Amino acid sequence: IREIKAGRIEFRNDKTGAIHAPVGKASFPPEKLADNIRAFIRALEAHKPEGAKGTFLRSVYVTTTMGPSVRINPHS
RNA sequence: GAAAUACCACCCUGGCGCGGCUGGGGGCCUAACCCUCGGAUGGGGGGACAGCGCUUGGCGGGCAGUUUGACUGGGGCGGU
Repeated sequence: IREIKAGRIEFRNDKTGAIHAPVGKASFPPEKLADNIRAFIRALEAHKPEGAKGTFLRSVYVTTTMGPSVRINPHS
């Protein structure tokens, strides 16, 4: 519950195979948004069930609430 | 209410837009090919077909080459 308050963000693919989560604030340092995007990269990557065959992380992006929507290459 | 609603995200059920891949089929030719003409190496009919080469799957006695056991007061049929 502690992390629920200090920083949490969970995972849960919805009906069609997708997840959503907070990985950086708006006015928040760029490098930061980067790092969190990352921690998510990882835990997600881990969750990756062994039932995957091929292009698993199909579409990975950053989009806001009411705003822009652009994919990100969590590689670089 | 099992869900909440703005406007921005991804993902599907379903139909239409367009584009790269490739599956299905319907039309005279034509120059390879075949038959060709009818008295000439030029004309004629057919022509991308089937002839034919190879690889494919399948009918398939017409053919080939084997096999279709031992016991048991014969063999076999009967038993086993």
